Amino acid sequence: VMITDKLRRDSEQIWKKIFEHPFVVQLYSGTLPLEKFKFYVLQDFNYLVGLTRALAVISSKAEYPLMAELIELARDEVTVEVENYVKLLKELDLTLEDAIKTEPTLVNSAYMDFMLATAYKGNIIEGLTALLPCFWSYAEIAEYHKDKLRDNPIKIYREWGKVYLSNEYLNLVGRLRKIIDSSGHSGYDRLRRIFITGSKFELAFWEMAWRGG
Amino acid sequence: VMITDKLRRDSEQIWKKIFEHPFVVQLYSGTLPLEKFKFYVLQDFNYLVGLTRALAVISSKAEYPLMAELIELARDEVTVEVENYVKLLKELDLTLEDAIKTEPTLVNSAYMDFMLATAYKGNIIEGLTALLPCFWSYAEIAEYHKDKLRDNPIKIYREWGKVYLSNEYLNLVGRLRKIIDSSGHSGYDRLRRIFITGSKFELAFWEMAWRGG
Amino acid sequence: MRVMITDKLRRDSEQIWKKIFEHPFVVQLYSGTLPLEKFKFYVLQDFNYLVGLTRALAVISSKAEYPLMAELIELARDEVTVEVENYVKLLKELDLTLEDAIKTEPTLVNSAYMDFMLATAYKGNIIEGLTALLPCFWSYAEIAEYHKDKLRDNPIKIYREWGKVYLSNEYLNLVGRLRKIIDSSGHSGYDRLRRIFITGSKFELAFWEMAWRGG
Amino acid sequence: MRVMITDKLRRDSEQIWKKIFEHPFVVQLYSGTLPLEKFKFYVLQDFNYLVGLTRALAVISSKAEYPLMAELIELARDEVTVEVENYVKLLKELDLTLEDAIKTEPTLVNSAYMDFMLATAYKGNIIEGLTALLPCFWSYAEIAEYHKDKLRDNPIKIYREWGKVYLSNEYLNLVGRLRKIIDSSGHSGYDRLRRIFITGSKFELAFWEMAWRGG
Repeated sequence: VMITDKLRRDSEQIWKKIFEHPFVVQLYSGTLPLEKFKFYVLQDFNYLVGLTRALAVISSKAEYPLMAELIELARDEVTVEVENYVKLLKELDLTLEDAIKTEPTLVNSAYMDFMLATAYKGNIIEGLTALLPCFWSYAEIAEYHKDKLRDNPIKIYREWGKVYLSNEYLNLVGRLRKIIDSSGHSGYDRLRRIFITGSKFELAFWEMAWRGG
Repeated sequence: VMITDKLRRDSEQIWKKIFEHPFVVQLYSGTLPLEKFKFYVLQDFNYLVGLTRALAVISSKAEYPLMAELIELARDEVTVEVENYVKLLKELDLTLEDAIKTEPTLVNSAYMDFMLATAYKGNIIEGLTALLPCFWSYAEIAEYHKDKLRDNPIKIYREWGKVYLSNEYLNLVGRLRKIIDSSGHSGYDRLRRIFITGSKFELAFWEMAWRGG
Repeated sequence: MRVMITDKLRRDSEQIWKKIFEHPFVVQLYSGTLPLEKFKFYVLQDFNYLVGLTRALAVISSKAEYPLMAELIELARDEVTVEVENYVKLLKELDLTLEDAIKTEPTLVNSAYMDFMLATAYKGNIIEGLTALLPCFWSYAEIAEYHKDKLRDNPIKIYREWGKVYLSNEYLNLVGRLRKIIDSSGHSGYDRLRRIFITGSKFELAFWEMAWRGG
Repeated sequence: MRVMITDKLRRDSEQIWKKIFEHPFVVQLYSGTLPLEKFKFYVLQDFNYLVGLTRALAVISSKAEYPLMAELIELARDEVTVEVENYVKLLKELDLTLEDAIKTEPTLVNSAYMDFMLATAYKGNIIEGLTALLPCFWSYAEIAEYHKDKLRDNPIKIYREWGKVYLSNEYLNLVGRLRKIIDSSGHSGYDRLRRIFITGSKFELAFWEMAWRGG
């Protein structure tokens, strides 16, 4: 049994809660009030930066060529993805400055600090595992609700969700999983706790997005 | 106006919430069910270790003699304080192993990762500021409730609370504040955000301790 | 009436930069007299440099505020992509492969210099981290400017291609930008910057020297 | 039938450790022939070493699991407390003050070695970090063991006091413990450990050399 499948198995109860979270459900169904979505999208700036910080630390510690592959990903987050994000902000009548000036919630800061902290104290696999719930759950969620997406009345939501269903996104999850699954068999327990914590943060992030605070 | 007094001022609404939190109030009054206290005390192990990790990082980056002073503090947490903690555990019919095997809540892990993460990306003053809510609020809380403490029927709670009223503890807070207050005038806003985040974590920690999860 | 921080860094390291400008390896590389064998030893030692520069930039980036962080990760990214590609093309002209580079044992000097970069990025703020990298970026441009004439007249094509990179406007503008960042910082804490910059400058000299010694 | 990891590290660095055991500075310090002036230059350069060893231990401890983290922070704490006190007493016997030490400019070799320690602690796991510190702790004990006889017969009291520290059971037990931690780790990844240990060993030799050169 591959490490990644084990992690998914041991965090099963939590992912079930992510899949059916009201924010997630309504976003994919199209019922989500645009304002709630805007609040979520503004909190995403901190998320994009945080993800980039943790990836920079992991790459700073990795062997070549992996460090090159990781740095490309970090670069894409604050480059290509920032452009897509600014483009999303436009559609919502918002600007990067609005995002930049948004105050991250405690959960937002906490989640990103958890990613950085794990990258700092842990080896390459531990750091990456702290980011897997993020990458993987976003793909699982869209797959889970794929049917509602086609029936979703809000063009902005359909465009947003289609990203996680794309082959490029899916290939990225595949790569991350592969790096982790091709590693040793020892220390699984540490990996399990890292993954679980990351999964709880995802659930908490969706919750704070819904509460608008 | 000194940096530290400013931080206290800008996080005033939060600290009011900490002072009157049910866990805090009942602990100091003596009405706290022993079980809730035991749950809290078991979560303290992760807190002691996390505090030590963050201090280690801050010292690794500081100039001598401050690095020496900070490492002594880190050393004391995992040595002298572990002994006092084990002694507290005894009084509660618990063992270090019980503490070591306790699973930290998401808030616990989050708080410690915030401390480490801030120590890692920030300069010496930013790292220390991430720890000030911790050190300072524990002293302010006991001062605030000092009157109930002498009227507290539970010996274990009185012993626990007396620590934060002692001259040794108070001197430590004084030192920490001094280091921070003798620093530049620039970057106050980053310090403010760090302090606020740390204060919200304190409130969250008391809340999770009360909820037992 | 106060000059800039980078003006002082150049000012305070003049003697060692002079030794760098006049180092046999450097002088011979730009004149075209360097024995092709010594250049290969140097190029080979460059892999570890390429990777090390990338590691340090990643750490500085991890601690920087946005948008500077993005500007820095882009530079780190280019070191290990665009530049690895160019490095491979250079290796080719010399009948060497990336494999040979990757397998090359870095001299003590090399390891040490890269460690100084990473260590400084880790313990200091971003200005201190970048200052640890300025001797690298800056001296390579100054060296080329210094031997500009000899280059435009160098018999060996590979050496010419190699050198021209540092005289380009893009490379010059990049170093300019790194200096702007350092110079727009606080007036205090100069002494720490000075020691960091001087250490980096010594490593640069040491690097040429070990490339000259072939060990 | 497989020897231990630290057995291999000693095995793979035999030639440079021999040069360390036979280095003039080392040989003369233990025989009692070293000119007191050279010892002072060395002791002076030790402050930066004392601080650097402490920084690297702090980073390793910050990443370690409990209780190893506590064992390591204690060692870091002793470096900057008990040992600074001993170092001050030594400085005194030599008519020097901590102030003189703190104000001493560390040679490039010194800075580099400390940076290698910190950089290794930062990028690698705890075993790799500790392995970067083993040549330090271990070689000092082996050197004393190696020149044991010369020491018990050294004319200069300060040198004798200085040397005896490394023959004590406590010091020997500490190195023993550091080796036990490294040896109870995984069988794989040895090559990384080897390069780290060999780098550290070269720095040790370089350190004596710069102490001998006085620059």
